Parts: sequence; structure tokens; C-alpha cells
Amino acid sequence: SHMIIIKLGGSFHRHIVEQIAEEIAQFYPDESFILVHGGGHPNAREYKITEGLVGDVDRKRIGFSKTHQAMLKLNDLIIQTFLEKGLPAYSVSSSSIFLLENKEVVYGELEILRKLLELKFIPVLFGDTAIALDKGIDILSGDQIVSYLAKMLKPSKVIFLMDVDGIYDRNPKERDAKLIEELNVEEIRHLLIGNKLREALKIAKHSEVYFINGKVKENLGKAIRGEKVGTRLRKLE
Amino acid sequence: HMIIIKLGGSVISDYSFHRHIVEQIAEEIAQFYPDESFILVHGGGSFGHPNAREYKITEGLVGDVDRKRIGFSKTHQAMLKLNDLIIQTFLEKGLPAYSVSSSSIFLLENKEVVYGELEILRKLLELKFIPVLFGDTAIALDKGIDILSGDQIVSYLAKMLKPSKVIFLMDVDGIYDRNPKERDAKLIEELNVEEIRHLLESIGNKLREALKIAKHSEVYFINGKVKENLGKAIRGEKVGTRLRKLE
Ligand SMILES: Nc1ncnc2c1ncn2[C@@H]1O[C@H](COP(=O)(O)OP(=O)(O)O)[C@@H](O)[C@H]1O
Ligand SMILES: Nc1ncnc2c1ncn2[C@@H]1O[C@H](COP(=O)(O)OP(=O)(O)O)[C@@H](O)[C@H]1O
Ligand SMILES: C/C=C/COP(=O)(O)O
Ligand SMILES: C/C=C/COP(=O)(O)O
Repeated sequence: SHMIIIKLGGSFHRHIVEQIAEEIAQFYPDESFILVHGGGHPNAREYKITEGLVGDVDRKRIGFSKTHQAMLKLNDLIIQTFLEKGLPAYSVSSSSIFLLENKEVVYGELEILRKLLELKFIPVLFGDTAIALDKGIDILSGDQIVSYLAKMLKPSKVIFLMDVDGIYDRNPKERDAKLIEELNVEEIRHLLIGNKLREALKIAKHSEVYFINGKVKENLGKAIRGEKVGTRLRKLE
Repeated sequence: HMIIIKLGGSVISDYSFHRHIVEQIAEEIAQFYPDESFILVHGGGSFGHPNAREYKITEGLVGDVDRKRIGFSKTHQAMLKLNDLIIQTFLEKGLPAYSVSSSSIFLLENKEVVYGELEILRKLLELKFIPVLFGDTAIALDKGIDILSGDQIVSYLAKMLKPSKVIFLMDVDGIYDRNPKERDAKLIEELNVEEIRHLLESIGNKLREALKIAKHSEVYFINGKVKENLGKAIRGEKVGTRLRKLE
């Protein structure tokens, strides 16, 4: 309905979080917002959590817990930044409501998020460690959380704040690239970032998708208002 | 074949830290893990209680609802901080404790859980993890925002998963005659519904939750500041107050 999901990339830059909160404050509270950020990941690679519950099991469990705690610290920093700006952002543990199989959320709990949104709260989830029915433990990325929430909650739009202006033709590092302001299935179906494109193809069934540069503040508001900004992938037909 | 250990807010804290007794509980549990499953619900402590009192969370979403939402989030963050302390302490002792946000799976009505999600907890206990829940802020359907105590969490988990025993760690050796402040008080070794009811006619919440829990599990009330007390409570040994399973 009148709900918007916002996903954040990677860097801790406090000023950019301040800008994101200030832009979100333009539509609170008559517009519902769910926030999702990413890594914590250093512990994810150091403990090879994606390897599963194989080999040294106890060390993998300890690293699972430590990575979750580091993600909680980063999430608390973001939460306090949002709270100082007068926004009631509430932390929701992703690993406490989600269960994966093959890097995909196959079990979820969403009544708590619904009651948070109803009471004019802003839930904030994170890419996190997670329990996986196949290989015991796994790393759940924020893109999968966004995909599941789009499957179930069906937001009005999903906005990805990236380090670059949006989806490009060539690699942004390889100059002479061009920006695609209007994205559709045929262009996304070019895979020779990729996982984000597959998740966007899955999400466009339910909601509009925006890819905008989070470094520019006003950008966020534009994507929420529907103005031309970055890359836009409309709802599929 | 599952044990639920509740840690009082006044034993593991009081803005004190009390890391020594947390290490003690960690070693006591390590004496039994992995051959046994443990859920640990730690109390509010000196972290979420001051914020809840200052922002008046238990009153609900009334008056200054914006400031109350801000205080809701701040209290949740303080409880997450204390949970990080406890979980790090449990991790350095070689035990795999994992955080579960109580406010992320529970929904309250009249100071008790009326909506819950336990599949994540089940999968955590299956994979030989130790889940660490805590008293928290909570979304209440009647008053909007409320404070969910660890006792109600333990009661809901007991009526849900049906553990073998539920062990409370308190400041005192267990349940006494009257207030242990009075000098003519004697610890009860075997509790029953009669002396319970006779005592409430004069903690209150602990006794109600224990009366509900005894329908599913055996209750223990012991002093958490002593080492072997937890281990004696894990077995059927005589320690503190014992409330046998209802029959
Ligand atoms: N065609 C493209 N358009 C935009 N970015 C691209 C493209 N190809 C590669 N990239 C790069 O891929 C990266 C995607 O960011 P990513 O690490 O996936 O974010 P997250 O960690 O949030 O998933 C960007 O930093 C960008 O430089
Ligand atoms: N009959 C009794 N037996 C034991 N403790 C009692 C009794 N009457 C009063 N108390 C006091 O009540 C307190 C109970 O604390 P409690 O509220 O259970 O802690 P928490 O807030 O962590 O649940 C104890 O510290 C104890 O001093
Ligand atoms: C613990 C880290 C999980 C991954 O986070 P993310 O890919 O970038 O959204
Ligand atoms: C922020 C409040 C948490 C609950 O406190 P508790 O009584 O002692 O379990």
C-alpha cells in the first residue's frame, strides 16, 4: 500500500545517515518506511559462515554469534543516528524472524513488523547471520530480506541507496559508461551487483524499484516522491 | 530434556556489571552443555529499567507519543547493549550463546504474551545453540507500547516448548516465609499452591508465573550468586525452593 522499503549499501559515515534521516523526515509519519542496511561482514569472511556447519562446528558457532553481535553494534549506531534526528527507528533482529534454505528466506515472521509499521514506527533490519535448514548456518544478505518483504508486505516501492548514481551500461570504474534511467526486464537480462539485479527482477513483480546514489541527500526524497532520479524499474506487467 | 534458566535483573546487575557471577553461571552451564539444551532469559538489570522509568514506557502510547517512541527505541538499544555484554561473557567461556530480540517475536496484551514466534528458537536449540532472550520493550495491542518482563517470557516459553525445569536465579536463597528483610524468616524447601496463595493474600508476579509454569515444568528458586547452586538445580538435588510439577 503506502509503504516504502529502503536498502543501504556499504561504507561508518554518520553524515550520510543524518542526510538519509533528514530526507525520510519529510514524509514521516503519513508514509510508512522499512529500513534495511548491510554489513559484521569481516567476521563473516573470517569465520567462513557461508561454508555452513561443517569442519570445526564449535568455532563456527562462536563466529556466528560474534558476527551477529558486530552487526548489532553497527545497527545500534545507525539506530542512534536516526533517534537523534527525531525519528523512532526500532531495531528488528533479522536472524530472529528469518530462516533460510539455499541463500533464500523460506521462513519468516512479519506480524511484529506489521504492528511496528501500524504504530508509526520505522523498523530497521540488517544483513545478518542466519540459521539455514540446509547447511546449518549461513549469511543472509539484505537483498534477500528486501526480496522476502516485497513478496509478502508488497510495498509501494523499494529504493536501493548505492555508491554510484545507478545501474550503468559498463562498469562505473570503466569510464564511457551510460546511465539507464528506464530499466526493464530485457536490459536486466544481460548477465554475462548481479545478485541485486536478480533480486530486482524478482521484486519488480510486486513493487517499483529505484537505484539511486545515497551520497546525494535529496536523491532519496526524489525516489520517494516519484521524480526522475537514478535508475527506475517500474512494476512489471 | 530442556532447561529454561531465568537470570534476575538484580543478581547480574546492581549500573553495576557483575561479570564475575556471569562467568560463574557460564561455567556452571558448561558443566552440562552440550548434552543438555538451555534457554536463558536475563532480567532487565540496571540498563533498561532506568530508561523505562524515565520515559514511562509501561503507561503506553499516551500523551507525548513521540517522546515515548524515542524512549521505546532507546530502552531497546540499552537492553541490546546489556545482551551484548552477557553474550560476549558466555562466548569467551566457550559456550555458543546467540541473541534473540524479545521484541521481535512477541506481542503483548495485558502484561503477557498473546502472540509469539518460536520456530527460530526451536531451530537454534536444535543446532546446539544457547538462545539468550531478555526482558524488553514490546508492542502491546491494547496500550501500544509496554514493558515485557522476563517472567512472562519464561511463562510463555514454558507453556509453549514444555521444558524439563525452569530455574530462577534471585538475590535470596529462594522463597521465604515473608519478606526476607524480616529477621524471623525461613526459606521454604518445597513450595506448593497452598502456601503460595497464602503468601499472595498479603514478589507477586513471580508467584503467578510460577503457578502457571508448574503446570508444564518443575520450578526452582535459587541464589544465582553461588556457584554450585545452578548445577544442583540442573539435577534433582536439594537446593533453594523447589516447586514440583503439578499433578
Ligand atoms: N552496471 C553497473 N551499474 C552500477 N554498478 C555496477 C555495475 N556493474 C558493477 N557495479 C558495481 O557493483 C557494486 C554493487 O554494490 P554491492 O557491493 O552489490 O552493494 P551491496 O553490498 O549493498 O550489495 C557497485 O559498487 C558498483 O560499483
Ligand atoms: N517471600 C519472599 N521470598 C523471597 N523473596 C522475597 C519474598 N518477599 C519479598 N521478596 C523480595 O522480592 C524480590 C524479588 O525480585 P524480583 O522482582 O523477582 O526480581 P526481577 O525484577 O528480576 O524479577 C527479592 O529481591 C526479595 O528480596
Ligand atoms: C553479516 C553481514 C551480512 C551481509 O550484509 P549485506 O550484503 O551487504 O546486505
Ligand atoms: C526494559 C525492561 C526489561 C524487563 O525487566 P525484568 O523485570 O527484570 O525482567
